[PDB]
Amino acid sequence: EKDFLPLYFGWFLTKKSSETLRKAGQVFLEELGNHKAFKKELRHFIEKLELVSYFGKRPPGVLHCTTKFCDYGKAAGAEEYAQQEVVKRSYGKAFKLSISALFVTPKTAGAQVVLTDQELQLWPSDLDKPSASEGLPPGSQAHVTLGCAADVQPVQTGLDLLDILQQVKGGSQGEAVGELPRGKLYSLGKGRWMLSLTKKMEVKAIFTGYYG
Ligand SMILES: Nc1ncnc2c1ncn2[C@@H]1O[C@H](CO)[C@@H](O)[C@H]1OP(=O)(O)O
Ligand SMILES: [Cl-]
Repeated sequence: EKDFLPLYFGWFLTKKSSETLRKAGQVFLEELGNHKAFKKELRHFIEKLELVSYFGKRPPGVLHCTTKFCDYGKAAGAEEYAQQEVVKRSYGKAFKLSISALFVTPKTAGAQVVLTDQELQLWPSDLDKPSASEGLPPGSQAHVTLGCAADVQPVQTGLDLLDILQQVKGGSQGEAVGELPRGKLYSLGKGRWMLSLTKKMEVKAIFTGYYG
């Protein structure tokens, strides 16, 4: 009989790295909601809005950077991803993930992950809406979800990041609207915001499979 697959594969941050990022994420949301530029534009996003409340679904376990959602084999391309030599070799192995930005949209809040070439070997080739189908390099939408609005799915986060990076690719980033302690704040319109970190945040994570 066939072995079924994980619910998903990905890099699971260590306890310390997950907590560090979770805290940084929450501080960004607090700082962003307090920011004059954010308060000004509040009409294109949805007394002040507490974004920690707004993103009212948060990952309950450790934070992670998903590679391939498999749904135990039920997802397209799951078996082909899982049988890869590099996935088997990397299973249980520790990696460093670099985070270059934090972002918010009306649907999601996340961290942008900039994968190394080694790590891109674990990035699936068969994603719906791959980076390449928008002229972005593969794995450009790698992320760690920090929170979701109530009616949103965690998947949305990668789509939101791709849309943000499409825009930044058009150079439509705009002058920074603010200088937060850990970087420059950009208003991308339509309720989309990016904090571009002065120093990339490195987190430690283990590549493996989650079954729930
Ligand atoms: N097509 C899909 N359907 C469900 N979850 C997906 C998915 N693609 C990626 N994921 C990720 O798999 C995990 C379980 O649902 C979530 O963390 C989720 O989003 P995330 O990577 O943005 O957090
Ligand atoms: Cl891709």
